[PDB]
Amino acid sequence: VNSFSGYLKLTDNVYIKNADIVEEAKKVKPTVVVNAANVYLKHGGGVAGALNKATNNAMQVESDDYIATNGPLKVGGSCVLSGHNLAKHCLHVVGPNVNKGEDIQLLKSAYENFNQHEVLLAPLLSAGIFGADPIHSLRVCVDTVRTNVYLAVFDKNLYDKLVSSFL
Ligand SMILES: OC1(CNc2ncnc3[nH]ccc23)CCCCC1
Ligand SMILES: [Cl-]
Repeated sequence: VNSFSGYLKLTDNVYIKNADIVEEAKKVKPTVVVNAANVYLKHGGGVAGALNKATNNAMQVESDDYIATNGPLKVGGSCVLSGHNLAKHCLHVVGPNVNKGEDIQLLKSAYENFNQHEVLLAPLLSAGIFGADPIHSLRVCVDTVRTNVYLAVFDKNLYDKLVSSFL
């Protein structure tokens, strides 16, 4: 039993809700919140900009030190950093950016990072401002993630579409 409330069960291990991941994080304080990161950990907009704003820019300050030490992430890769006031940890995961010509096959690699964590609050990677179809992101999620994932979908219209077309 966990404290996620109001989620629609989609499969054995995937749950979904129309919500802002920032608000879900502030209410639940999960062990792991997933950020829809880019390779430079520049949290300007979308999920990343919203999460970083909620940390009063502490996420960005920590991220800049991470990059200065380690260099950029790989597309499909991830790193674990602090969750600040939103979660214990933030798993920064880089899905491919369709607008940059990046390989959508890397979306599966991106979701594989979730399997290193027993329970996560997460967005549909590569969707939103990253350019991919959220319906596709959801199918890759369900077919790749084996740990327990709670998805927060920001847009009500797309959520209803994601639910309606699922089975
Ligand atoms: O959910 C997405 C990605 N974008 C966000 N998701 C959750 N919470 C958020 N807070 C700010 C942005 C944001 C991907 C699926 C279709 C709708 C948009
Ligand atoms: Cl977005």
